[PDB]
Amino acid sequence: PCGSYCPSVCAPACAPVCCYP
Repeated sequence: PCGSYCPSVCAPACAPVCCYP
């Protein structure tokens, strides 16, 4: 999972499209 940078329901990339809307 991410910790802080992304929603880790999108895991396990923690991805710039799930992170930054």
